[PDB]
Amino acid sequence: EKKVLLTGFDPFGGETVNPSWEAVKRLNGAAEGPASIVSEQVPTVFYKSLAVLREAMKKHQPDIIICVGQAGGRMQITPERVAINLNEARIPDNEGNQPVGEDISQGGPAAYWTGLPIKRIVEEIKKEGIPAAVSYTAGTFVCNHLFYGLMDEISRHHPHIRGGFIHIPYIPEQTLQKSAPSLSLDHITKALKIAAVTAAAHEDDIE
Amino acid sequence: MEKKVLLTGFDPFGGETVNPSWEAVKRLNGAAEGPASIVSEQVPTVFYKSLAVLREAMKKHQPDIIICVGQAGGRMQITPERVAINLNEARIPDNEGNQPVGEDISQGGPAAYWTGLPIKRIVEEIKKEGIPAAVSYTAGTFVCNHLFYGLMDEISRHHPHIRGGFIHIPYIPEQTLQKSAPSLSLDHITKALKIAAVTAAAHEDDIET
Amino acid sequence: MEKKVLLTGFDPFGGETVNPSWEAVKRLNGAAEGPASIVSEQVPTVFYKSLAVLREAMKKHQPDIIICVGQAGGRMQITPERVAINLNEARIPDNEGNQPVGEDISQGGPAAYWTGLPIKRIVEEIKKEGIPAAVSYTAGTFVCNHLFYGLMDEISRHHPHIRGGFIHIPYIPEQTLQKSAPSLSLDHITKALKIAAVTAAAHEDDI
Amino acid sequence: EKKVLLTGFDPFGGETVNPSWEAVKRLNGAAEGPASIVSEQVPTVFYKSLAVLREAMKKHQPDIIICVGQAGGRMQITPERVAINLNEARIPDNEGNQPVGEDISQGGPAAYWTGLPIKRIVEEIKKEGIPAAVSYTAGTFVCNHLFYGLMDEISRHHPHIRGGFIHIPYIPEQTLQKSAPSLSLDHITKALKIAAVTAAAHEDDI
Repeated sequence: EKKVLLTGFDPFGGETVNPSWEAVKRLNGAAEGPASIVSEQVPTVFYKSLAVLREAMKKHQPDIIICVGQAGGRMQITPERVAINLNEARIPDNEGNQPVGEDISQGGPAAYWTGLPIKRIVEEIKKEGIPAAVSYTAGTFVCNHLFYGLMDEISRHHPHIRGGFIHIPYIPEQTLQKSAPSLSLDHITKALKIAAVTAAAHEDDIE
Repeated sequence: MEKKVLLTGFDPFGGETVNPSWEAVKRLNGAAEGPASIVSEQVPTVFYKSLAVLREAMKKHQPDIIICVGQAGGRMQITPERVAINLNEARIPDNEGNQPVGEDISQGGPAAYWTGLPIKRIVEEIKKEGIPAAVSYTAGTFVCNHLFYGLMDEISRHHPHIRGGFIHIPYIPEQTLQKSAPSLSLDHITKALKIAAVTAAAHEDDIET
Repeated sequence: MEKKVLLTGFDPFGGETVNPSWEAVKRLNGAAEGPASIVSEQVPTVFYKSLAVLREAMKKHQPDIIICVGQAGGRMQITPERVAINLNEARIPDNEGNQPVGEDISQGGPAAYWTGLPIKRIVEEIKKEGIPAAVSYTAGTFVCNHLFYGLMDEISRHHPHIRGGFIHIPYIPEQTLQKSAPSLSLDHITKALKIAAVTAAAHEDDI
Repeated sequence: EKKVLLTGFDPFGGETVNPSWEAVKRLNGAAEGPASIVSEQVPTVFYKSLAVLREAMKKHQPDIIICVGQAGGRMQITPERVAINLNEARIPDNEGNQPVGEDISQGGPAAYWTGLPIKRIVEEIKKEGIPAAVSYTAGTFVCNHLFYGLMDEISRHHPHIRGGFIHIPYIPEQTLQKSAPSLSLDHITKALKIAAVTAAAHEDDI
């Protein structure tokens, strides 16, 4: 049986909801097949987000970690292939930090690849009738920061963990004033559950 | 005052296997909410025949309100239509091979008909339930606009007391697995159409927002 | 033979410093191209007043063909308009503070007027020159659609011999430096408008 | 005087024109300020593209290398910040190669950063009225392959050379049958020349 830690962020910008936390909160305590899921919220703040993730890692001793974030504008569930060593914020984080041209780990690699079997995950989500695709950029805001920090912590200190990041679209209630694509919270939650079960079931990806 | 609301959705088209406009309205057949009593009928995705089928459904049900529904793939909101235009301009053929170009729907009829539904109220009530919606000012020139214009022409000429109009819906997620595109779940689309029926049943007059 | 073609473009609108619809049509003022003799006049971005200025330009030039031009930011092609609708629905005010909502342009006038230009021919002749173009079925509900409906209404009621219509153009690149959006160069837009004027002067009939 | 080598791609399937090559060809032999420019064409083929680039580098001994490719759908000139070590092709290249899940360099790093002052380049192009922005993904097709292979060569053999990649949008004549954003070939060419001059004038970014 594998313990899967999912994280979601609190609302950022002028938002009042973040579908990443709303979806992962629903899966706290869920178990299916080889997966047992636990969820933790991470603040949308550079540096502090990584400290909170490390605390959740110590609390839960997970085998698999899937950090989730919102990518407004996207139309599919998108597991991320690669995290980059760069904080480049177009807007400030929830405490006002707005780093530009900053390394996340000084002397760390330019990038880290995901440790999750994302092609299998994309296919299992599509099998269930929900759109999904691999993404090759997680941005340069707090989501990519958390993804790079997670892979760095895994590489250096906990290599047994299979970890990675999945971005999700807006939910419909976030698109009432400006037209934008969304996926329902029910579908996003289902996709994240499929991701957790798939990662727990397979260490190895397909081609 | 109870109002009978006729909803229509289209039969299967475009290489698709599911026409979501029908999947959604079929769920509402026989539904009763607020002052709305809803009945649903399927219309073929065929120029000319679609309007004959609509007229037959109108005769069968004697509706007070009519809301014809079709799919506008690519849109990201539920979009009640403001205006129907007197033109069939098909870039691909319909289910029976008809591909009209530059054709009037009603020869000598008006260039356009405005909707008879309180669409600004419908957009606001859908958004109050957390579902995106907006007024659209073009229903295209394919069978959806054809049905809308035909519906308004039949109301104007033969049953002016009927309040009718058209609403387009986006793709549902299952239609966007091979080529990315925006969608809304069938559950949210069905709920939005139910809201539109109840809103039109409850209010003859639109708001001015 | 010769056909007098009146082209219009709009005056500056806030936030902008030059309106490209005018910048392009002004370049064609006095041009003799094929059977077209082109003259250009500027119209204010104001409900009601725009139509009065158009009427004066019609009296002044006695045109045979009238093409009003406006900008539809976000579009990716030159787009001649098929239909004008009898509605002013403004999400922001015009240049003189008018923000009509749910208002008829002509009380008792038809719900719509079709264009009088050979727009399919125009689209094909523009594409023949390597410039993107397509027919549009909505001119919006702001001042552009307003001027289009008013032009067709004035033609129908008072000068039925005139062939009139409306063409929207995209942003120019210089308008897309702070927020990404499609554009076409001022040179390509000017060339497309010249082709439209020549095409309309050479053909009353559409393909 | 800095020798700047620009590359553009050969004709690709469906197109009869590769605008990255049409634009850089115009600049072959151009001299402006501190830049002396030369251009070379590379085939849209995995592995062979890198061989042609290495030969061009041997011939010209450039100080600066800017490889250019087309990213249909974008609406700005986009210098790339990062190349990744992966060939993942959804369509075949011009010689039928369709690599899936393959490293570009076995044992090379997951990514390389660009060596060009791309923020300066973006700003100088916008000063001339042309849209531009930094991109953080060059894709996983032949363009990213050429970019990663370039950075691996620089690391490898000539660390002083400053190199990178810039994607350009479609030109209007490629958007007649299916609508899409574009920039004129003259504006793309001017932007690429600004990039070359900016890179030659400045080793450091802003």
